[PDB]
Amino acid sequence: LLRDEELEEIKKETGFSHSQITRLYSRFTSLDKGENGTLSREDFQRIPELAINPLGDRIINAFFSEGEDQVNFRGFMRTLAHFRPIEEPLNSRSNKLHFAFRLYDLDKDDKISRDELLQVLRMMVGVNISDEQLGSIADRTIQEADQDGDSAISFTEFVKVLEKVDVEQKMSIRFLHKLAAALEH
Ligand SMILES: [Ca+2]
Ligand SMILES: [Ca+2]
Repeated sequence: LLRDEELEEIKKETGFSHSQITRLYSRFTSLDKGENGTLSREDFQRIPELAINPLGDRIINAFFSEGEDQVNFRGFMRTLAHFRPIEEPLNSRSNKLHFAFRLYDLDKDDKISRDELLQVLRMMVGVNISDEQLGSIADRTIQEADQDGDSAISFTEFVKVLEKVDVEQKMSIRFLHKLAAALEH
């Protein structure tokens, strides 16, 4: 059972209401198959909405900090705070875009390489996008973001290229809004 001081601190750290947090704890609780107060990666497969998504494994893996194979409710709620609709909080443009950047930056060297970009594109596009056109999408996308000529995208570049775009209305970002709502509801 979630203690009230725990609930008040989450509320302040994350921006979820008392009510939202209570609902998410119950979802946390139903997902905890080992009844040990934490979730493993495999536990996240019982969120089929997440798991079936093309970036599912990546989104899930992102709940786990380096070295750790179990996430607690606090860790869980902190990650979800990145997914909240805007309305520096954890759902700020920067924090939210950093979560997204992290989906692409598989080796965590803080740059998206051409290959890393290709791997996400291959996961997301439809049946009729050719390997050739994949190369051109990856190259143009790098071209548009790259301002220091390393042919890789840094976080600043990733953010810059979206500086005057409404991130909040992007489909992938709206997935995250939807996910957080469905976990709660
Ligand atoms: Ca990288
Ligand atoms: Ca660059």
